[PDB]
Amino acid sequence: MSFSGKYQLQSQENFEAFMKAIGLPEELIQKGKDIKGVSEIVQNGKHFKFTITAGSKVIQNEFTVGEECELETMTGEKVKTVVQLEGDNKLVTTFKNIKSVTELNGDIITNTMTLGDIVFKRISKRI
Repeated sequence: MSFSGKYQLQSQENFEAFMKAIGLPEELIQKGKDIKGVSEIVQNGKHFKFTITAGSKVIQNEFTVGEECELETMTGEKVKTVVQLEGDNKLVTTFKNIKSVTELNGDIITNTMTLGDIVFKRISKRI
């Protein structure tokens, strides 16, 4: 299943709480909370390049599924982990007490990051 494309953020939930619990500066949280930008996925076989607009920052990350990767987090911190496919439409990984699920259903990509009882959910639509 092709994940490739550009996706417009439509709605999200718990941006503020989630950014607070990972330690993002309050200034950046205020500036970033209502920015609904475009994120992009470039897939090539098992390799993925993610360019993610989140608040006032754009972060680039890549990985090959199944292989270990180094990911840059929102605070800038770097973490070792691995990303796996769960089925044909779901990308799942974990780091820094966070479980992340990225599911693509047609033109809608749902991203759910759970940290404690905070569920940071982002819904985006293919453009």
